[PDB]
Amino acid sequence: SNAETVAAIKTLIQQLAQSTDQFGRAEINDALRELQYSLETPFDTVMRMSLDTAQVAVARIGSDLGLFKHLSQCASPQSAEELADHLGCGRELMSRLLRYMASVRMVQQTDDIKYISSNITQTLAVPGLEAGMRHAFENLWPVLMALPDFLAERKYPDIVDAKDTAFQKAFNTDQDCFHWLATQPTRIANFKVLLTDERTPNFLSTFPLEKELGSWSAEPEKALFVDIGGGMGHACIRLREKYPNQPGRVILQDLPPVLQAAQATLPLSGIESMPHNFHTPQPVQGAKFYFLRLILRDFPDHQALEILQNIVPAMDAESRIVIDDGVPPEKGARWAETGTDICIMSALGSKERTQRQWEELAAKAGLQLQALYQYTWPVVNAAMVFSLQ
Amino acid sequence: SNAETVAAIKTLIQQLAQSTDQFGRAEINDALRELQYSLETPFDTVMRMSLDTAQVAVARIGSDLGLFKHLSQCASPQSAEELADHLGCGRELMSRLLRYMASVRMVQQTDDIKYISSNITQTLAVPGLEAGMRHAFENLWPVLMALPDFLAERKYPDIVDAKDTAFQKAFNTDQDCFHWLATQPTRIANFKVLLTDERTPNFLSTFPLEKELGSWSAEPEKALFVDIGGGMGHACIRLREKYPNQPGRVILQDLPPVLQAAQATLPLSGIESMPHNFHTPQPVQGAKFYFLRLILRDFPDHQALEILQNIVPAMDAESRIVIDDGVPPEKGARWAETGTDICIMSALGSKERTQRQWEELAAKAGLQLQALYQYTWPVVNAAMVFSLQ
Amino acid sequence: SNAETVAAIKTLIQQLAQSTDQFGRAEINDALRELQYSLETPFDTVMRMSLDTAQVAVARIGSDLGLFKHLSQCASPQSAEELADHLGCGRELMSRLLRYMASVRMVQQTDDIKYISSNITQTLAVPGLEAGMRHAFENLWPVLMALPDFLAERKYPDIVDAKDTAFQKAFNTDQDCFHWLATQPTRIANFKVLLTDERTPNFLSTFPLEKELGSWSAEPEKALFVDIGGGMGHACIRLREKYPNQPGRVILQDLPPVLQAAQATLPLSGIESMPHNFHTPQPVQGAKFYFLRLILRDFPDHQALEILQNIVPAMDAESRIVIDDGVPPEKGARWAETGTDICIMSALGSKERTQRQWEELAAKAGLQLQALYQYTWPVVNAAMVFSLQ
Amino acid sequence: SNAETVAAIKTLIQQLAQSTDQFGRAEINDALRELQYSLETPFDTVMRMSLDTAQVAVARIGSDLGLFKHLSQCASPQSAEELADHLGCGRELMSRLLRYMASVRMVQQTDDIKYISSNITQTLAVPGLEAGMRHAFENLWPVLMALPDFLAERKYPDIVDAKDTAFQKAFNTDQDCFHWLATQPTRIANFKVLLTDERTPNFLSTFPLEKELGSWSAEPEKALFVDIGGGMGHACIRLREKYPNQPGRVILQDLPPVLQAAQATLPLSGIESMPHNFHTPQPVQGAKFYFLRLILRDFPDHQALEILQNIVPAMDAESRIVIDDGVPPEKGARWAETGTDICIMSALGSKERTQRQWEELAAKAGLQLQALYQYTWPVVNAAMVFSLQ
Ligand SMILES: C/C=C/C=C/CCC[C@H](C)C(=O)c1c(O)c(-c2ccccc2)c[nH]c1=O
Ligand SMILES: C/C=C/C=C/CCC[C@H](C)C(=O)c1c(O)c(-c2ccccc2)c[nH]c1=O
Ligand SMILES: C/C=C/C=C/CCC[C@H](C)C(=O)c1c(O)c(-c2ccccc2)c[nH]c1=O
Ligand SMILES: C/C=C/C=C/CCC[C@H](C)C(=O)c1c(O)c(-c2ccccc2)c[nH]c1=O
Ligand SMILES: Nc1ncnc2c1ncn2[C@@H]1O[C@H](CSCC[C@H](N)C(=O)O)[C@@H](O)[C@H]1O
Ligand SMILES: Nc1ncnc2c1ncn2[C@@H]1O[C@H](CSCC[C@H](N)C(=O)O)[C@@H](O)[C@H]1O
Ligand SMILES: Nc1ncnc2c1ncn2[C@@H]1O[C@H](CSCC[C@H](N)C(=O)O)[C@@H](O)[C@H]1O
Ligand SMILES: Nc1ncnc2c1ncn2[C@@H]1O[C@H](CSCC[C@H](N)C(=O)O)[C@@H](O)[C@H]1O
Ligand SMILES: [Cl-]
Ligand SMILES: [Cl-]
Ligand SMILES: [Cl-]
Ligand SMILES: [Cl-]
Ligand SMILES: [Cl-]
Ligand SMILES: [Cl-]
Ligand SMILES: [Cl-]
Ligand SMILES: [Cl-]
Repeated sequence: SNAETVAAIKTLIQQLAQSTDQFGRAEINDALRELQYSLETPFDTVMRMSLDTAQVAVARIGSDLGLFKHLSQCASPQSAEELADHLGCGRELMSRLLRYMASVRMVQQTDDIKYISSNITQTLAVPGLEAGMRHAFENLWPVLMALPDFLAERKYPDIVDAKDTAFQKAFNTDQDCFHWLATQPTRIANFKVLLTDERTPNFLSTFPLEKELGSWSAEPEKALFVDIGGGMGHACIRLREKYPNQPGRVILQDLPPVLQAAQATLPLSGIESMPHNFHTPQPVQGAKFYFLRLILRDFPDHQALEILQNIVPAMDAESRIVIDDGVPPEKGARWAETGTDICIMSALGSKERTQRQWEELAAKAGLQLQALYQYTWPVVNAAMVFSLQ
Repeated sequence: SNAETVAAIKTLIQQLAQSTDQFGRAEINDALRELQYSLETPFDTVMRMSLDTAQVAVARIGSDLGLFKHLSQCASPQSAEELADHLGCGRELMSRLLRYMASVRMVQQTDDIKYISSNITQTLAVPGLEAGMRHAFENLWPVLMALPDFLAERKYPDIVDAKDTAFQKAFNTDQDCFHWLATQPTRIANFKVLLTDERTPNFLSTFPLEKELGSWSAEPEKALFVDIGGGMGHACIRLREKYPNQPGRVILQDLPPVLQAAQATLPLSGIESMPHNFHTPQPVQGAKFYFLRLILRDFPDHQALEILQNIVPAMDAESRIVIDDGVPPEKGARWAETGTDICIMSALGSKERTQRQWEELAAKAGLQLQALYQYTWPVVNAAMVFSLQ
Repeated sequence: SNAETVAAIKTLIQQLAQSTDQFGRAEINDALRELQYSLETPFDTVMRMSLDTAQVAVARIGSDLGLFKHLSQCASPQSAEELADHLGCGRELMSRLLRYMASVRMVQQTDDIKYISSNITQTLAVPGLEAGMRHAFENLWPVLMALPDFLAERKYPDIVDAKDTAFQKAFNTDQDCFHWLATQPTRIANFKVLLTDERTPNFLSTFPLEKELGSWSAEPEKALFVDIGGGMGHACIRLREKYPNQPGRVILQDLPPVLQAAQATLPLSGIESMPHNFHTPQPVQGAKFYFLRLILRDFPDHQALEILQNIVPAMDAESRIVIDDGVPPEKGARWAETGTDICIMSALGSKERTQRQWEELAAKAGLQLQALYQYTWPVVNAAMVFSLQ
Repeated sequence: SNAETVAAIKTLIQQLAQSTDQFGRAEINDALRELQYSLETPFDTVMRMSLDTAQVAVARIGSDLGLFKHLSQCASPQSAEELADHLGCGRELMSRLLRYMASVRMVQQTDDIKYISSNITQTLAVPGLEAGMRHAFENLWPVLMALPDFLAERKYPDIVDAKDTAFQKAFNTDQDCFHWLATQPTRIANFKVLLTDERTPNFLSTFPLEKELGSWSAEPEKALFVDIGGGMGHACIRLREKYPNQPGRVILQDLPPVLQAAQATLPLSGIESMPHNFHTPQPVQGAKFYFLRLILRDFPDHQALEILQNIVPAMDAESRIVIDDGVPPEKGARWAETGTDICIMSALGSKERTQRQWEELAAKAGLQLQALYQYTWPVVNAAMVFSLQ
C-alpha cells in the first residue's frame, strides 16, 4: 500500500526529528528539500517554481485579513463560511484561499472541511514574524523581479555599490535602499515591528565570556559591552541575564527613534541607552567588547570598513570587536546563506562573507581574528573576536 | 552522527522511491514537503517564504545567459571563471549565482568548486520547460504581486470575470489577459515554445476507446476525433499511434499560427489541420469525440459555457464531448491543484473545478456525464465523457 | 547498493533505539525478530532452526576455556594464535570457534582478523550471566531434547505433576527436578552463582509503598517486609535503600547455604537473615508484606497452593501477600513468556500464569487481589497484592 | 507512540525487502539479526540463548502430531480445542504449544485466539524441509550437546578425523557417522526424504556453459555431464531443462538404493542412471564435466582428496572437475557458513573451505582452478572449475 508507506515515512522522520536537537532537525529539513528536488519530474520542477511563489502573496492576504491571528485564537474548527463572515471576505474567495492554505500547511483542513491553526498559522500570527513575511513581499519581491532585466540591460556587471543595484530600478529612484526607506512611513512601521523578533539561539550559548574576559577589570568605571546598532537591545538583555554578576557598563547604541521604541522593554537599570550613529567615531573608550550583530552584512566592503575604522581608535590593547554574523563555508553553502547573499546583493549591494573574507575586511581596519565561536548549524552564525594587529 | 543519520534517510527514501511508479513517487514527494513544513522552526518558515522566491529570478537569469543549455552539453566540470568568460557574465556575479544555484540543485557543485549539470539543469535546458519557467516569471509573478492590494482595495470580492481580476492592475490595462497577450510579440513567442512540451502520461493510458466506440461507424466520411484547441496536436498523434487501424477522420483544430507551427512535427498523413476559433460554431458535424484538453480551466463559467454551446449543436446522439482536465477532490486537494486555482483566478478569472462543478457547468449546456477516466494520481487529471441530455 | 541500504537500515534503527527507553528497545527488538521470521526463505527457516542451537554449545566451550573473561580484560585485539596458546586450545580449533563466535557477535573480528570483546563477550564474562548460559546448556537442553519423545510415548498428556514430566526421562530418575539437583554438587554451585544476578528494573519502581502502607504501624516489633525465598536479598537491599526511614523489620528468608552466601553483600544492619523452608508454616506473624518473587512459577498449582497455605495462617487483616512474577496476557504473548512456559513445563511441571490464573490460584488459598502494579513491558512482570478474602 | 514507531519500522523494512531480490533480502535479514544482538540487554542475551533452543523441540512435536500439514490445509482459523481434538493432543498441552508457536511465528494467532498457518507453517509442512528440521533434532543436537565435554576431556584437540570427533561420544560408537547411519533404518528414512528437497537458486543461473564448453564435441558418443553422488538427479534434470539442445551423455551416479528412489521422478530419456561408489575409480572416460555438488564438504582432506584422485585418471585435456560447494570468505564469514563448519566438524570431522583451501586441496590431486562462478550471496555457493595441471 503506497498510502501505508507514505504514512510510515512520516512516522519515522517525525520520530528521528524528535530524537535530535534543533540543529539536527535543520539538517533533516535540508535533506528533505534535497530529496524532493532530486525526485521531482522535470514537469514538477517547473510546476514547483511556478507555484511556490503564490505562498507569499497568500500569506500577505491572510495577514491583511487578520486570518492567522483569528484562527490561532479559535477553540474549535471553523468553516470557510464562518471565517468569511467574521473577517469580511467574499465566501467563494475565502473558501478558495483556505483550500490553498491547507494544501501548503498555512492552516489545517479537517475531515469535515473545517479549518484549524497549524504551526505556520501560529507563526504568522506573531507580529515580528508576520512583519518578516510582509517585508519579503513588499521589499524583497520587487528587487528580485527587477534583477534579471537590470543585469541584462547592464551586461551582467559585478554589483559592488549600494547606489547601483536592482533596488534603483525596482523603486525608480537614485537613492540607496536605506536612504529611500527612511522616507516611506508604512515601510518604516513594518521594520519597527520586525525589530521585535529575537533570533534563537544567540551567541551567548557558546561564547566563552569568562575566558575572553581574562583578567580585564571593570574598575574604575569601564564598559564591558557596547551593542552597536543594537536595535531593541536583545543582546544586552540576554548578556545581563546570563552574566548578572559581571561588572562593567552595558551600553545599547542605536538611533534615537529606535532607542525610544526599546525603552518599554529594557530593564529599569543596568543597561544604558546611548544615541550613536555608527558612521561616526565610537564615543565609548576602552570597552572590553564592541559588538556588531548582523550589521556589516548590510554594507559593501567600503562602507563596512568605515564602520570598523570608526571603532578602532576607541580600542585599547584589551578591547575586542565582536562581529556576530553569517559565516558561510568556502563550498557547499546552503540555500539560506546563498539566498540571503543574492537578496542583499540586489537590494543593498552587499554580500555574505566567508571567514577568509571577514578576515580580509578586518585586516584593512588593522584588526586580526583571535577566535571564532559558532552558535548555529548547519547554516553558520558565529561570534568572531578581533583584536588590534 | 547527524551526517550519518541524514545520509541514511536519503538512502532509504531513494530506494523506496525507485521501487514504486511515478504516482507513488509523487505521493512521496508530497509527504516530504509536508514533513518539511511541519518540522521547520517559525523563523525558518519566514526564511523559506522570503527566499524560495529567488529561484525563479535566478533561473530567469540562467536562461538569459544560456547557462543551462551550455552546462547540459559540457563534458567536464566547469569553473565559475570559465562559465563567466564563455557566457559574458561578470566573474564575481557568476560565482555568486552558481553558488546559489548549487544550493538549490539548479546545478551541482563539485568538491573542487567546479560545476556540472544536475537533473534540474537538464530540465531548464529543454525549450518547452524553460518556457514554462519564463512564463512564471513574466506572466504569473506580476499578477501574484498585484493580487493582495487588488483584493484589499476592492474589499475582497469573489473574482468571477476575466476582465476584472488582478491582471488588469498588474499590467495597467482594461483588456483581459488573453487579448492583451496577443498584442505582445515576445510573450507570444514564449507561448509557442511552451506548446512543444507534451505532458505524460496522457488520457489514452486509461481511456477504453473500444468500449466507448461500441458499434460506431465512420461510413460517411465522419470524424472519430476533433481536437479543439489541440495545439501541436499531441493528442491526435498519440491516438493515431495507439489505434492506427481505427477508421474515422482525426482533426486538429487551432488558430492558424499554431497550426503552422504544428506542421513540422505532424505525420504526413492521417491528421487533418483545420483552422477554427473555438469561440465560434463547431464546423465538424456528428463527430464521435469532440476533445477539449486543458481548455476550459482557462475560462470563467460564462465563457466556458459558451465554448461548449458552440459544440453542442454539431452533436448527434452518438457524439461525445470529452473534457480532459483537472478534477480536484472535494477535500484534501494538493498544492499543485490549489496553487493553479489561485494563479488562474488572478490572471484569468477562472478556476479549477471538482467533478461536481464540471457536471454543473456541462448541465447548463444540456450535457450529462457518462463516464470519467482518471489517468494521473494523486493530482487527478481525467477524461470526462459527456453526452446530450 | 545492497550494502548501502543495509547500512542505512542499521543507522536508522540504532538512532530510533537510542531515542527510546529500555521498554521501547525491547519492543523494537521483538519487531526485528518478527521481521526476520517473516522475510526468511523456507530453506533459511530450516537453516536457522538447525544452526542457532550451536550458539549455546559454543558459549559453553568459551566459558570452559575462560575465553570471554580473558577477552573482556584485553587492551588490544588478539590473534587466534595468541588466544589458543594462552587458553590451551588447539590453534585450528580456536580459529574456527572464533570465526563462528564473530559471526554471531559473541566476539568481534577486526579487519586484520584479530579479535576483541563485543557486548556479548562482556555479558558472558559476568559470573551470574555466564551461569545462566551454563544452566541452559546443562539443565534446559536435556529436558527439551527429551520432551518430544516423552510426549509421543505418553500420547500427549497435559503435564501437571513435577514428578511426571520430561525431566525424569532426561536424567533417568524418579526424583523431581529440585530434589535431584540438590544431590548434584556441580549444578548446585552454578545455581549459587546464578543468584548473584539482579534483574532490573524491579518492583519498587512502580510500587506505591506509602499508599499500600496507609496508617500501618510497626509498634510491637512487627515486620514490614518478609522476603520468602529471597536469595541474595536484593529486594530487601533495594527496599532499605529506597525507604531508609520507614520503620518495621525487613527479613530475608531462605535456606541456610543461600543465607550464608548472602552475608558478604548484605548491609551490616537493617536486614535480618532468617533460615526458613517455604514448604513449612511461616514463623513471622502479622507482617505487612509477605513477598514471593519468581517463586511460584516454579511449582504446579498443588505445590504453589501449599506454599501460600503455609503463609495465610500468619496473616492478620492488614497483612498482604505480594506475588512478584510474570503476568502473560490472555493473547499475543511474547517469546520470552511462552518459551519460559514450555521450559518450566518440561523441567518442573509448572507454568506461566495469566492474571486470571493467578487470581484463581490465590482464591484457593482464601486470598483476593487488591492491586496489580506492572513494572516491565512488553513482557509483563508485576507485583500482585493479595489480602485475606 | 512506540507502537506506531514499531509498526512503521515493519512497514518500511517490508517495503525495502520487496524492492530487492532474494540476495538483497538475505542481506537485510542478516542485518536484522545483527541489530537484535547489538540492541538486546545482557539479560536478554542469555534469555535468547536459553530459549531459542526450544523452537526445534516444539517443531519436532508439531511434526509428530501432523499439525503443520493439517493447519496448512485449513480454510478458516482453528481453535486450540478443535486442533487438539483433531490431532489427538491434550487440550491444555495443545493450547500452550500453540501459544508458543504463535510467539515465534511457527503459526499465527488471530484476534479471537484462533490459529492460522504462517509462512513457517507451510515450510514445515513440506516433506523435504520438515526432514531437515527432524535431522537437526535427531542428528545435529546430540553431537552439539556432546561437543563441549568431548573437547574438555581431550584437552581441546584440533579435530581432523571422522572416526575421532564428537559423534562417537554422542552416539556411543566407534564407527564414523556415515557408517553408523547406514545401520539405523529410521534415520535412513529421514535422509531419503531430505534428498527430495531441491535448493534454489542453482549453479546454472550463472554458469556460462557455452563458454566453458568451447569447441568440445560430443561426437562420437562422449559424456557432457557426470553427476557424482547426484542424489535424485536435480542437477541433471535442470541441466537438460536449461540446455535441451546440447548433445552429450548426462549421467547420474549414486548408490543403488538412491538411484531406485530417483527413478520415479527422472525423465523417461536423456539421463542415465549409473550405480557408482565415488570411493572407486571413475568409470566414465573423458567427460566434459565431472560434477561434485555438496559432496566434498562432508569429508576431511584425506578422504576428499581420495575422491578427487579417483576422478583425475578419467580426465582428458578438455575434461573439467566442477566442485559446487560453499566458499566462505577469508574474513567476515556469516553464521550460516561458520555454523555449518562447527556442525560438520563435530559430526563428520570435516570443514568448510575458503577458495584458497579448495585450491590447496585440488592441487594435491594435480588440479588447477580455471574459473569460479558464484551463484548465491551473501553466503557464497559457487561452481569452481578445475582442469589438469
Ligand atoms: C512546462 C509547464 C509547467 C507548468 C506548471 C504549472 C503551471 C501553473 C500555471 C498557473 C497554470 O497552470 C496556467 C497558467 O499559468 C495559465 C496562464 C496563461 C496566460 C497567462 C497567465 C496564466 C493558464 N492556465 C494554466 O493552467
Ligand atoms: C523574521 C525574519 C525572517 C527573515 C528571514 C530571511 C531574511 C532574508 C533577507 C534577504 C535578509 O536576510 C536581509 C534583508 O532582507 C535586508 C533588507 C533590508 C532592507 C531592504 C531590503 C532588504 C537586509 N539584510 C538582510 O539580511
Ligand atoms: C532442508 C535442509 C536444510 C538445512 C540447512 C542447514 C543444514 C546444516 C547442517 C549442519 C549441514 O549443512 C550438514 C549436515 O548436517 C551434515 C550431516 C550429515 C549426517 C549427520 C550429521 C550431519 C552433513 N553435511 C552438511 O552440510
Ligand atoms: C541470567 C539468567 C537468564 C535467564 C533467562 C531465561 C531463563 C529461562 C528459564 C527457562 C527459566 O526462566 C526458569 C528455569 O530454567 C528454571 C529451572 C530451574 C531448575 C532446573 C531447570 C529449570 C526455573 N524457573 C525458570 O523460570
Ligand atoms: N547609522 C546608524 N547608526 C546606528 N544604528 C543604525 C544606523 N543605521 C541603522 N542602524 C540600526 O542598526 C540595526 C540593524 S537591525 C538590528 C540588529 C541588532 N544588532 C540585533 O541583532 O538585534 C537597527 O536597529 C537600526 O536602527
Ligand atoms: N480562440 C481559440 N480558438 C482555437 N484555439 C485557441 C483559441 N484560443 C487559444 N487557443 C489554443 O488553445 C490551446 C491552449 S493550450 C494547448 C492545449 C492542448 N489541448 C493540449 O493539451 O495539448 C493553444 O494551442 C491555443 O493556441
Ligand atoms: N524450600 C525452600 N525454602 C526457602 N527457599 C527456597 C526453597 N527452595 C528454594 N528456595 C530459594 O528460592 C529461591 C529461588 S530463585 C531466587 C528468587 C528471589 N526471590 C529473587 O527474585 O531475587 C532461591 O534463593 C532458593 O534458594
Ligand atoms: N560412496 C558413495 N558413492 C556414491 N554416492 C554416495 C556415496 N556416499 C554417499 N553418496 C551420495 O552422495 C549424496 C550426498 S547428498 C546429495 C548431493 C547432490 N550432489 C545434490 O546436490 O543434489 C547422496 O545422494 C548419497 O547417496
Ligand atoms: Cl556572572
Ligand atoms: Cl558554496
Ligand atoms: Cl503532467
Ligand atoms: Cl485502455
Ligand atoms: Cl528482567
Ligand atoms: Cl512509586
Ligand atoms: Cl541448449
Ligand atoms: Cl571469518
